[PDB]
Amino acid sequence: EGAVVILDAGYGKVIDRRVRELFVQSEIFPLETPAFAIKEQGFRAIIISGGPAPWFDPAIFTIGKPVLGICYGMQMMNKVFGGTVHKVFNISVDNTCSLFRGLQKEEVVLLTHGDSVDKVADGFKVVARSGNIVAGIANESKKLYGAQFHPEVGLTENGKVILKNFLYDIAGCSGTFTVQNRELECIREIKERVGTSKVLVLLSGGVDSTVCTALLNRALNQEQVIAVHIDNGFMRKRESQSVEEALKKLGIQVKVINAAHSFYNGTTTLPRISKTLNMTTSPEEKRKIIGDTFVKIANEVIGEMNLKPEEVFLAQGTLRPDLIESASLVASGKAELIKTHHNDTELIRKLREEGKVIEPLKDFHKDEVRILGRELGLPEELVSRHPFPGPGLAIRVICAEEPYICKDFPETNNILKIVADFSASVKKPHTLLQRVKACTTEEDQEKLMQITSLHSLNAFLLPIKTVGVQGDCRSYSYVCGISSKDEPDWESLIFLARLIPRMCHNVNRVVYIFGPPVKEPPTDVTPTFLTTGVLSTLRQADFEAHNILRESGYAGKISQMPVILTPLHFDRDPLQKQPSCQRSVVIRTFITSDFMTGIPATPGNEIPVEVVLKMVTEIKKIPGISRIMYDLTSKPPGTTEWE
Amino acid sequence: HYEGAVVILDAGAQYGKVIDRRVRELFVQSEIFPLETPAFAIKEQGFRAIIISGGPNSVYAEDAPWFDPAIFTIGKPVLGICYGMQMMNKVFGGTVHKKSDGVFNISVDNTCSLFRGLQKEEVVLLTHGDSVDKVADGFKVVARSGNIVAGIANESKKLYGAQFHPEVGLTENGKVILKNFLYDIAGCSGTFTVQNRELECIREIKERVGTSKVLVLLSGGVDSTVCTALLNRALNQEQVIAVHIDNGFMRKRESQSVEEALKKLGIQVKVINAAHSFYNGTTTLPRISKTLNMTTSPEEKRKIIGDTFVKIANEVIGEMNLKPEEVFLAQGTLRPDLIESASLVASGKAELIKTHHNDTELIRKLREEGKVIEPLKDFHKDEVRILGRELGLPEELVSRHPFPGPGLAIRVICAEEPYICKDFPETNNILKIVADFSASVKKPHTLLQRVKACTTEEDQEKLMQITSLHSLNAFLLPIKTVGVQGDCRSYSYVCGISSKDEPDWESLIFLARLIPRMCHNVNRVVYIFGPPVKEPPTDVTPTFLTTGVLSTLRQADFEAHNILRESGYAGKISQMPVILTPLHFDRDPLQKQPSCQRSVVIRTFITSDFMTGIPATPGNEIPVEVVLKMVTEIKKIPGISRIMYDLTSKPPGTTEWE
Ligand SMILES: O=c1[nH]c(=O)c2[nH+]cn([C@@H]3O[C@H](COP(=O)(O)O)[C@@H](O)[C@H]3O)c2[nH]1
Ligand SMILES: O=c1[nH]c(=O)c2[nH+]cn([C@@H]3O[C@H](COP(=O)(O)O)[C@@H](O)[C@H]3O)c2[nH]1
Repeated sequence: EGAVVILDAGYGKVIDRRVRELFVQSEIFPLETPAFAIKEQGFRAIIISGGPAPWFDPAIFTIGKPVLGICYGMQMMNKVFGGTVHKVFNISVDNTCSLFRGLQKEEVVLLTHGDSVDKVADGFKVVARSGNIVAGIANESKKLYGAQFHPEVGLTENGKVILKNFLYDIAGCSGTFTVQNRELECIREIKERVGTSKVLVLLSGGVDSTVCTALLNRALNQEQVIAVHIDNGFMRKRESQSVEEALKKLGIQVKVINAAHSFYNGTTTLPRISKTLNMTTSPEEKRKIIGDTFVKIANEVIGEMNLKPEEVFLAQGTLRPDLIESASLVASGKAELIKTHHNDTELIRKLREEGKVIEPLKDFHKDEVRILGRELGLPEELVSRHPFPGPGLAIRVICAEEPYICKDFPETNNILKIVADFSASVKKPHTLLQRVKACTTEEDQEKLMQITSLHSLNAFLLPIKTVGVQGDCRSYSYVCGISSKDEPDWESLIFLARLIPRMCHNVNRVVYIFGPPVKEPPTDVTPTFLTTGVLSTLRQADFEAHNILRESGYAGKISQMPVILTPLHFDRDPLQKQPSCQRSVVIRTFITSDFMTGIPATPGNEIPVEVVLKMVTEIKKIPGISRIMYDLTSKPPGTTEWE
Repeated sequence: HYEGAVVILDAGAQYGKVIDRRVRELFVQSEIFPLETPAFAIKEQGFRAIIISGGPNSVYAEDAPWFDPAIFTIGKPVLGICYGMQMMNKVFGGTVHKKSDGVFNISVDNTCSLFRGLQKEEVVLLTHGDSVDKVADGFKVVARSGNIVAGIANESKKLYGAQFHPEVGLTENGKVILKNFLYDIAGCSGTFTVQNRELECIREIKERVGTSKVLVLLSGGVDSTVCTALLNRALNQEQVIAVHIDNGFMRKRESQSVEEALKKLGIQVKVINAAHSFYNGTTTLPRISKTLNMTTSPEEKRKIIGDTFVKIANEVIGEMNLKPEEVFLAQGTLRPDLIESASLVASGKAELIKTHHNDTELIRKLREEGKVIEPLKDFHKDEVRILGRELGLPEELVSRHPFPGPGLAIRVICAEEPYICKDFPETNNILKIVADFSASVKKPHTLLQRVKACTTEEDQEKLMQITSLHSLNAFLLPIKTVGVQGDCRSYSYVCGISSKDEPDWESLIFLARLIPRMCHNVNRVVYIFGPPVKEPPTDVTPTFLTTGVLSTLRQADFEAHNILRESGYAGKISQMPVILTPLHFDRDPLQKQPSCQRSVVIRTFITSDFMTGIPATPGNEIPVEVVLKMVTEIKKIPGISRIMYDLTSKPPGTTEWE
């Protein structure tokens, strides 16, 4: 009703995105959708696409609605009207055709391989040509248009113009499907669902949660929205306070629960009884404890608020909510805590089973949430923040009592010494060099020759466990460190960072260590747990790196940047027998679309060397810091986080 | 040592590998080197030409990586792409505009050597960075996009720059451009073919191996087979010892047709019939495991199979009295590693010999002594097949889809008990509402409100249409299957869907994506062929890795694959697991008939890399009628209740069901 239906035979998502970017509402339907169903719903126009015969209602062409056939859609269109078939380019277009007004006679388009029109359907006219291949057809009086190319991609340079001609000129869509209007529709639906009931929101301090809170407050009375922040003791420096301050500025008050002590001393049942969080080393155990503790506290706090419990809603900032979550997913990463089953969480269980859990942001994409936040009056600084994980800094401290050394340790280090000193090592061949040779490509070997002669590198295992993905599985295994005598050549390090995990599948990460060469890598660890002093050190480190990044103008160039503390104290004379007391900081830059794959930022490339070095300079000053390191690993085998 | 060869200096990490691929497709040898490689090294190595690339970044950046400007002056032809052109212009005293990336139609100077054979107008991928103001002296502008300089040339020193990427397909005639540079300009002859690479590879095998024997463990897969043929072609008949251990989990007569094809080419294969050894195989738990033919757990299946294989392999080397000190082991692996991950062994494809096993001393020694070689390491997947043909292997043999080490063992869902957790009834109620959405919406209750609250407006709309046009049932099946959610593997429910009417495939595929988004306790969604399933089973047919169960699946797998092959669409799918499930449908619940029949799943899969992928949609990548023939045919096999079609993509699914 003012909208446009997309029927795909395979592109639907892409057309959906382009139509949305042009401020028209776009629902995708299955190809078999009948025309009466489309007429009943009041769609203004129909878009039909598909790759290089499935059941469709030919009435989609006959019911008097404008139709755009892209590719297969164009073929269907032609076939339905009698036409036949036989058997990136600069094509010719007839800019008098409604679809093509305001284009040049010549257009760059993405043409896909497959069938091509022979007899052009009666009442239709050819309106685009690529050599002889018919690239466009049109019946103006029936407002049916076929294009062989895909205007919905960016590789078709003026595809946005074509789509505009279809939606506005031909179909008469007015361009009112904006974030502003969707926000107002969203407010109306919130008013309608909630009525006079109170709404509790569990505000974590992240972007989605804050916009959700601001949206709920905008939709409802001031007295109807209760924002509750449970501080788990693992949040960054000053960023709890500034979220409260921003929401306060908008007339929204936030109830803060200072629950740090209950998280630090958190303990739970394991799939047996866990250690307290402040004595745990296991990342899986950290997540369960924190997950289980948060929910117990949330459930209690809801209890304490003396609300009529059949007039309470619980609202979340989740963009992709689920009915049932898996505990497997809770154990390993991001997950909806309130959607999994727990003990001592009756109130939450009741809200869930009563249909009182709402996700107002479910109809918005991630970029839209930001625009939504600006519109609701939140500062741009706040809405542009990088994601920050629920368990916060807890998964950013590598905790250990003992060094991580398995029986493969000595061999792997021998392999690594060869890799780092490859050009020299080739001049004194031994058994293990031959194994390296037998497992690496001629091209890789040759590139290794150059790299290791142009620079003096050391490579070695660090006695710590980090998470990584090997095939379908998460795995905990070694970090490999590289240091150099002179300034680092970044691209060469990136290369080693890919090469080493390929050679040694027991290596999950390759990092670069800043400063002088590491002649004697530690074989011991600084004892490290989630204690208030350790968290204090990391908070200051994380703060400095993030401020430096932000002040530099480059914060938007990276998706995320975990800053990690490791139990490693470097540069002790081994014949001095001095104990391991200091810790070391990793900078883990990450660039990604979807967080399934991604790359570090290469300094000199997406981020300036100077910015990175300034981080190193500043963090070194923090008391208790041995070395700074830079994570060079891609995902896979890396992951964004270190645990 | 590199005459006839070209060197690629990549300032970044992106374009080096693409240029390398393109150059190799042009039959020229290509080496990727660091940007900072000195001119004299390039000179002494013998390279015929240099290609330099990198991205939009400024060469005037305080960051700009170091390079040896004498690379431009050693007298070898140079093609600079984007960053490379920017470097080139800077070196020879040009400048960039003070002020400040799609696909444009640009103009090109026909007479410049780089552009011979092209029309003046050309479509290219133009990058977005710095643009040439003062063109370096001795250079002429040879390509233009509006006012922007897009190409430069110095013909006398054979130096060419382009502001676009001819190495990408989206530069329509980028191949012609690279051809002009490698052939017309640099004078490469195009000797770097699979044929000549094979001859070089043979020379290298003779050299490393001498008169020593080479053992190869022939798995039956393409890589293993090509490797075996390769080694035979390089050495004597007496030198190559090919051993095929039959693990009992192979497909119908494909460890015969691989022995036969190799014998016909003069290659003898010692076959070890070890099926029974695997069936009753056992291993330590990561305590003794159960026997393979009594195991339900896929981790145990893999470890048992993996451990047994290496133990027998070691046993065979022993009985031949082959000393590791005078013998080699060869693997068909494309991407070998020195050290294998112990996790990967237990969960999927891995090099079994590059991990420590107990009681495998001869294999350990072969690895430790550097006697494991990988002939195929310098070839890509597409080249392996070409190589196999050139070695005289049959097209049907080099063309086979991958088939996992543990074979059919991970394609039988083994069970004694139904898989049922506390979430079972709740999940079934959710699925009932999903399947019956438009009718459920007409009579709304609390659970419906939970469904609307977790679904997008769009998905609800799409779901309204679907569930009014067809009458569908949806329900959990009481079995476990592997799935990947985010970073992690999971073992959880399969959801089933049946319909009164003919299946609408795109609707089912939508449902297949929706249901796992709503219910993260669900790893897969299948379509069950035939009449509606009114009363889903809550019991399972007890099922283990036993000879009769294997006989049945082997037959189902055979039929499915034959139909696929004889219809011509075999090459359109990447892999087709056929899976046996412990499920007996259509028993009248008010009668207490025991579960004794089983059901077959067709799992079509399409992928580039096996990290993500999709099922084939019947009527899309594969004809409906071909799928329906598998259904008709497989149903005839004794003991088979229903046929199912896997609708799940990866993620949340995986290729295999275990
Ligand atoms: O809320 C969260 N709870 C968690 O336990 C968790 N673990 C990882 N992450 C975030 O998810 C994204 C992917 O992280 P990985 O690449 O390490 O899997 C990145 O954005 C990570 O920060 C989490 N978020
Ligand atoms: O040699 C193997 N041993 C195994 O244990 C194994 N498990 C999966 N596969 C194959 O690997 C690819 C990925 O499948 P998944 O999506 O199930 O991980 C698919 O091609 C699978 O056939 C295996 N191969």
